[PDB]
Amino acid sequence: SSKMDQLRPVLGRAGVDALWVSAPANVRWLSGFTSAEDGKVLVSPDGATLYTDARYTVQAQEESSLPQYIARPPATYEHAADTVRGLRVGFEAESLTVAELEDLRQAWPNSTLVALRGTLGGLRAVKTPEEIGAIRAAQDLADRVYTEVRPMIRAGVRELDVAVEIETRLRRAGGESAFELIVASGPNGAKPHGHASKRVIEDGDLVTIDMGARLGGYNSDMTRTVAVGTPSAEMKRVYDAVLEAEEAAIAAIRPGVRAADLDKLARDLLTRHGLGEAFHSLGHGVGLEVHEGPGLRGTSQDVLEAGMVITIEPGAYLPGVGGVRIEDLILVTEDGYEVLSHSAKESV
Amino acid sequence: SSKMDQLRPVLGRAGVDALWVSAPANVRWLSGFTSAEDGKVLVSPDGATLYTDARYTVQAQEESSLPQYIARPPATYEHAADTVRGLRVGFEAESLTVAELEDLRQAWPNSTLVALRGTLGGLRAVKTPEEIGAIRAAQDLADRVYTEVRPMIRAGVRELDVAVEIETRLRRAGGESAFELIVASGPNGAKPHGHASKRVIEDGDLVTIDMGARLGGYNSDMTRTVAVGTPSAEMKRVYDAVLEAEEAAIAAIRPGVRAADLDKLARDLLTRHGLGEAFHSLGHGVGLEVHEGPGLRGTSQDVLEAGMVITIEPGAYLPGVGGVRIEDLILVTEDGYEVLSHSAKESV
Ligand SMILES: [Zn+2]
Ligand SMILES: [Zn+2]
Ligand SMILES: [Zn+2]
Ligand SMILES: [Zn+2]
Repeated sequence: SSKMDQLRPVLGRAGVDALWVSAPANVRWLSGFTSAEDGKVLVSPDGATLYTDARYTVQAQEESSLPQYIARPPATYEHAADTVRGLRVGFEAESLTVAELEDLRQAWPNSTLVALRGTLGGLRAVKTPEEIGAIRAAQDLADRVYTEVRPMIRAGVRELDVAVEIETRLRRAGGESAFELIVASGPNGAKPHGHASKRVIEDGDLVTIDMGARLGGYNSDMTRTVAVGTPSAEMKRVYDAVLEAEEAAIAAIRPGVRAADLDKLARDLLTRHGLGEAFHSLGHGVGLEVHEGPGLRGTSQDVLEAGMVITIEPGAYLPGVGGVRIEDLILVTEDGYEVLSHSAKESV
Repeated sequence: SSKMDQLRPVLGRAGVDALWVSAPANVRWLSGFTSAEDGKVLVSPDGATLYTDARYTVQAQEESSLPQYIARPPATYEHAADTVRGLRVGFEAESLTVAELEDLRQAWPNSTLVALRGTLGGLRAVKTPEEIGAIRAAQDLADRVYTEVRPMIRAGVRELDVAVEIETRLRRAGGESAFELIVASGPNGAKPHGHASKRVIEDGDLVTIDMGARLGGYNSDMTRTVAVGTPSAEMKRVYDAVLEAEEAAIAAIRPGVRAADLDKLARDLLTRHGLGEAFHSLGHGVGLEVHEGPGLRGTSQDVLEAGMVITIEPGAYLPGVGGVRIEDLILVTEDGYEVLSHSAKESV
């Protein structure tokens, strides 16, 4: 199935005739345009057009699989107006600002603007072989940088300096850090989104490193926890249980498995090991964004299929004491899975 | 004048009784909360309240000058509903997503939601002595890092590696790069927003370095152009004219000067030196955001006053050949100006 043929049935079930595409990830997904913050796409009964300005004329001609209309707003959607006369036009209500919607409403007085909220969640969940290649390249960069920086994670080093070393190397390679880096040591490990602080790593700490590369527009995401010196018996028990949970959830990945059931497997296991209040979401899709569909929460209705790329990231957090998360990036295959993130997972 | 007493007359002239504050910069400006992406503020006839969730209970108690209501959405604006019954409630239409507006409309069925578009532009233009202190600290960091990295800007070095060296040092100091770094060498100097590429700097190039630090939530912004070796006679003429324009526009800064008239001074001067098609905006306010009010375009109606912090950044760009921009960060004083960015401006 082409990407447009994935989208149009969704729009039909949403009760709209057209879609104004404003989320940069979906502009790029549909058209191939890589400066998508400055493009928009109109999907309509007449076909699909990329709108961008004359700074991008050559780039858009080289990249876009869609015909182009070159202008700045508001000429872009005034030119579009004829195409959407009398139509129900969906828009991405979680992306579009009210001011932008007002502009469209003024431009399209004979259309009905229809808010789509979660409607396109998971639109991009199944990746093509080309997209998987770009995700592999990003994760391979992240693994290389993690391997290079790992020896530097020792007593006396600040969390922040570890983060600087990772960022430095990702940038020099032509990528960048995919999200604000987490290097969470000692009691900072109890913070699931504890961005690298000035705390000095000390003997006896666990250190949680959550990192990804964005490279060529595609993202990776992994987490490792390592010991500096000898951790407490309690923190070793926590680490072992989190690793056990991660390995069990990964081992259930296959087409047709329910995301919510993966979450249940991990929470039952953590509960069995005394951490039934310590762990939230088990993971998320990764692609043009770090966090995208599917979602691995207990309430999720998502169902995995081959070609999706997700994370599995159980964690347990003891406030004031410590915490552990271990996370891998997984490709769903036709009869199981492939782990894309290859950095070592150590004993503690 | 307190910040709230700057805001309320604006709201009165906008025809609203209250304001739902969603832009992180304005949440922080009004309340002092530093994790403002996860706070919101309701300004109303009853006073003003910061809304944030229980992850931030202690932080918000320590930081906020405003009473707090602790909950997640949608409890936050359902709790707010009683306060806005029968009122015209403004919201920030350039910040708020349509989905967020729909949520407010459902929560506040007996209020009238009123879109404010450019209404709050320049709300934060006049800085307090405390805010000026934070901007000085950010620019002082940027100047230190620029001085450290300057010798590394030589033939054989990639644009990207210069950017990495700046970023590395800003991060290790506890700040970060304020915006995607521009290191634009040779023909890349014709690109006003040419992010640092893999191009190798060579003898005979000019190199334009546009950088800022974000530190403690406040931003800086400057640009220097330097010669590596001997530039062409033409590129030297361009450099000298841009410096002349920057120094003339800066010298006109004072309370009461019109932003548009500063722009005219710079464009007339560039025109007199043969660059009347080569140069756009002359500059912008800087504070909690890199680009904020006032605006120094030919159409601007802004009028400078003491305590504003702006940039002056004339440039001339020759596609396929080269380009020059020179930019300084300026405090408006009671009878003139003070240049906050102190890095050397060199001859070429
Ligand atoms: Zn993740
Ligand atoms: Zn992660
Ligand atoms: Zn600037
Ligand atoms: Zn600048």
